[PDB]
Amino acid sequence: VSQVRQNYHSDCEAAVNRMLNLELYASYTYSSMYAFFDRDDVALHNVAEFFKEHSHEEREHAEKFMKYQNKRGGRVVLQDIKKPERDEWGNTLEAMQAALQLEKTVNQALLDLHKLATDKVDPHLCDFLESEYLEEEVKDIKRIGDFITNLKRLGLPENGMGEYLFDKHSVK
Amino acid sequence: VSQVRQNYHSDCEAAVNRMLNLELYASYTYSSMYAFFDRDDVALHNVAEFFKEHSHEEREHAEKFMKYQNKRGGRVVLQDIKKPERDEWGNTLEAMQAALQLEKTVNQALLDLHKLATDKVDPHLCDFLESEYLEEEVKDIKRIGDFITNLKRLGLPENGMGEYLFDKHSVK
Amino acid sequence: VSQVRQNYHSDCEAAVNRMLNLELYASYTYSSMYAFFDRDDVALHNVAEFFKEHSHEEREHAEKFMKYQNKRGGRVVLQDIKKPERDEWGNTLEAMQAALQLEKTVNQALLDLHKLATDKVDPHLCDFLESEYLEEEVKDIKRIGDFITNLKRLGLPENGMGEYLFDKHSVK
Amino acid sequence: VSQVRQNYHSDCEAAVNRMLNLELYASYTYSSMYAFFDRDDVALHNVAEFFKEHSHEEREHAEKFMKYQNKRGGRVVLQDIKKPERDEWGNTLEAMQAALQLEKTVNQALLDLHKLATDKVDPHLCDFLESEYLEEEVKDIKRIGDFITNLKRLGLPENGMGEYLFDKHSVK
Ligand SMILES: [Cl-]
Ligand SMILES: [Cl-]
Ligand SMILES: [Cl-]
Ligand SMILES: [Cl-]
Ligand SMILES: [Cl-]
Ligand SMILES: [Cl-]
Ligand SMILES: [Cl-]
Ligand SMILES: [Cl-]
Ligand SMILES: [Cl-]
Ligand SMILES: [Cl-]
Ligand SMILES: [Cl-]
Ligand SMILES: [Cl-]
Ligand SMILES: [Cl-]
Ligand SMILES: [Cl-]
Ligand SMILES: [Co+2]
Ligand SMILES: [Co+2]
Ligand SMILES: [Co+2]
Ligand SMILES: [Co+2]
Ligand SMILES: [Co+2]
Ligand SMILES: [Co+2]
Ligand SMILES: [Co+2]
Ligand SMILES: [Co+2]
Ligand SMILES: [Co+2]
Ligand SMILES: [Co+2]
Ligand SMILES: [Co+2]
Ligand SMILES: [Co+2]
Ligand SMILES: [Co+2]
Ligand SMILES: [Co+2]
Ligand SMILES: [Co+2]
Ligand SMILES: [Co+2]
Ligand SMILES: [Co+2]
Ligand SMILES: [Co+2]
Ligand SMILES: [Co+2]
Ligand SMILES: [Co+2]
Ligand SMILES: [Co+2]
Ligand SMILES: [Co+2]
Ligand SMILES: [Co+2]
Ligand SMILES: [Co+2]
Ligand SMILES: [Co+2]
Ligand SMILES: [Co+2]
Ligand SMILES: [Co+2]
Ligand SMILES: [Co+2]
Ligand SMILES: [Co+2]
Ligand SMILES: [Co+2]
Ligand SMILES: [Mg+2]
Ligand SMILES: [Mg+2]
Ligand SMILES: [Mg+2]
Ligand SMILES: [Mg+2]
Ligand SMILES: [Mg+2]
Ligand SMILES: [Mg+2]
Ligand SMILES: [Mg+2]
Ligand SMILES: [Mg+2]
Ligand SMILES: [Mg+2]
Ligand SMILES: [Mg+2]
Ligand SMILES: [Mg+2]
Ligand SMILES: [Mg+2]
Ligand SMILES: [Mg+2]
Ligand SMILES: [Mg+2]
Ligand SMILES: [Mg+2]
Ligand SMILES: [Mg+2]
Ligand SMILES: [Mg+2]
Ligand SMILES: [Mg+2]
Ligand SMILES: [Mg+2]
Ligand SMILES: [Mg+2]
Repeated sequence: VSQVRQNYHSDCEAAVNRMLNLELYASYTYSSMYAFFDRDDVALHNVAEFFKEHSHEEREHAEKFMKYQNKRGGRVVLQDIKKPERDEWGNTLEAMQAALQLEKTVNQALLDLHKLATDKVDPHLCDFLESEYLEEEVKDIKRIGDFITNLKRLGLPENGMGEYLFDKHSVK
Repeated sequence: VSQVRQNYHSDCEAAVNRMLNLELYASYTYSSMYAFFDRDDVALHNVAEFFKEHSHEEREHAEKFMKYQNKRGGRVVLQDIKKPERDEWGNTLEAMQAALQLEKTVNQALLDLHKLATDKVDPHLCDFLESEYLEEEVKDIKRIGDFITNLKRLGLPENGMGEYLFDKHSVK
Repeated sequence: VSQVRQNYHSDCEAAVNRMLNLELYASYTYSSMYAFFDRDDVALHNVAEFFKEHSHEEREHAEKFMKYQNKRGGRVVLQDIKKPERDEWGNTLEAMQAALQLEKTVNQALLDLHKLATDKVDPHLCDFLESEYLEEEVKDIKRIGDFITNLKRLGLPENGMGEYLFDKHSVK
Repeated sequence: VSQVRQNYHSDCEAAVNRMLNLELYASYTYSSMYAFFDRDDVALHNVAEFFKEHSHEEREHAEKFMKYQNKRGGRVVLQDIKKPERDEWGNTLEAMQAALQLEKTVNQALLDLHKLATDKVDPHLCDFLESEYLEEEVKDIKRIGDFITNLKRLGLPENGMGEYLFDKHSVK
């Protein structure tokens, strides 16, 4: 084993690799949403840019796991980044709903990794998750839920005027 | 077809999607190189950061194709991003050799897309490739080739001192 | 022939004159749109100013062809600038639709001139078109298409509220 | 008991005193390394200064435990600070190896104190360790491991040139 490795369970190392992959997967999904809202027949640029920014953030989430792995003396092992579930995302409401579910998936994985770290008595990994991931997730989930509520209030999916208004006044 | 689409062949649209995927693939390979050189048993941080920067640049290459696709009225279609060919990259020389070959692969794909664009009489796509991709590729290939020459001169792979010296004085 | 003229085909020279005229024609059409949206019974000033700006840009497009002609040793030959197709432009959606079609007409002419330049083996004229015209056209067409999509989403032509909202939040 | 003391187990109080002593011990070891590399027959001043800085940091680690003890209403109890294990440290590689082991010892003690705090249901002490100690330890261990790898690559212990080069280009 690595000269630096101390108190780092094989199962945690593997789970960190799987989490890295899921962050990459989330990033790629958000990229797809960006491209959809930039289509000439969709054309919601502030929405598009929201998703582009999220994609970038998710990729940074992934990079932080790679650095973490090396710091602990684990070994980064990459897998394919699966394409997103959909090719097209309907409208702002459908997309935000999909983002909520994605975030909930990511959050569940983070919470599961925290339970594993707890079980293996790895306080450093617990602290990393709590200090760099769990609160950011809660905030993001809240933001997306708030957006969904407002999209529904605006009459989505049917009310195009409402969709326009959201792009112009929310997504800031 | 899209209201914006004009002089944009289906075959070019598809080839742009495939190129997008290859840029993503290149990005991911460079990320793997970064992680390898950041290992505690490798520990060539300037080398690592070179590859991290390249990864970031390649992802920007990919994003520019997505924007291009939408601007022309094509439709972005994503595929899985295949994991890199290797899990570990040997040493600085082996990695740089692999990067040269990757770049040559990417460049060939760009040149093939330019030939297709030429065949389909798409000057806008030709100009995009020439103005945003082909020269950047030539420069990168030259830089990597120069590095290889210097790594060989330094005695790689056997000469660890030489490898150290490269990390400390080249990769700027 | 001119002392400066080199590799400049008579057919390209003539086509440059015709293109100059079409740019002037486009400019004049946009001026008409400006005046329509400034009417007291139309009164969409941000829309009006969008079209005024476009008119100005198109006139600059024309001037650049005159300079080009002289630089190559061709001779500028002017024709009448035909009045626009319509005297009145309906509403924002109808106008944007007409602008899309105008731009597509202009773009087609530019692409046809590029094919002619290619046929006559005139790389300088190809480069001029690619570097000064073709990308600006793609961007403009995309912008107008995006606007159309949003006008439709807003309920045009029937939804006056939607038209108002567009003038106040798009056309920036 | 102290008027301030709440949820602070006698066993944790004692363990904090023992940890304080170990931080002092680590500091003193690093001072010894500093003095060794400053010898006229060793003369690796950047190496020396690395160890001097570490000594200073370790003493600050100790002071933070004294403050912690008082904040919780425990009582600081000091013991002798044992002299370092060695009087002379061989060379840069041997010293870095000894530092790695020292850090691993300190880290193990911190992790053991965290387990005790967990067992006694003391979240404040857990948080203190996680927020002020555990990550700093991981970073330091990684840094030292990286140095070891590079010293080995440089040919230590035999390659004096390599040792010189390390002092002049690493230890920044
Ligand atoms: Cl371990
Ligand atoms: Cl294990
Ligand atoms: Cl967080
Ligand atoms: Cl409003
Ligand atoms: Cl087409
Ligand atoms: Cl086609
Ligand atoms: Cl380029
Ligand atoms: Cl040197
Ligand atoms: Cl001529
Ligand atoms: Cl001629
Ligand atoms: Cl242009
Ligand atoms: Cl108590
Ligand atoms: Cl007690
Ligand atoms: Cl810390
Ligand atoms: Co469509
Ligand atoms: Co933007
Ligand atoms: Co994430
Ligand atoms: Co990054
Ligand atoms: Co997220
Ligand atoms: Co966030
Ligand atoms: Co408003
Ligand atoms: Co190893
Ligand atoms: Co760095
Ligand atoms: Co690239
Ligand atoms: Co980007
Ligand atoms: Co590249
Ligand atoms: Co480059
Ligand atoms: Co030097
Ligand atoms: Co009237
Ligand atoms: Co005005
Ligand atoms: Co024009
Ligand atoms: Co002018
Ligand atoms: Co125009
Ligand atoms: Co060309
Ligand atoms: Co060019
Ligand atoms: Co324009
Ligand atoms: Co002596
Ligand atoms: Co000094
Ligand atoms: Co310490
Ligand atoms: Co102090
Ligand atoms: Co320490
Ligand atoms: Co905890
Ligand atoms: Co905490
Ligand atoms: Co430190
Ligand atoms: Mg080893
Ligand atoms: Mg394992
Ligand atoms: Mg699949
Ligand atoms: Mg926090
Ligand atoms: Mg909020
Ligand atoms: Mg349509
Ligand atoms: Mg097709
Ligand atoms: Mg495979
Ligand atoms: Mg260039
Ligand atoms: Mg150079
Ligand atoms: Mg003459
Ligand atoms: Mg003639
Ligand atoms: Mg007439
Ligand atoms: Mg250009
Ligand atoms: Mg836009
Ligand atoms: Mg008292
Ligand atoms: Mg006691
Ligand atoms: Mg003794
Ligand atoms: Mg912290
Ligand atoms: Mg470092």
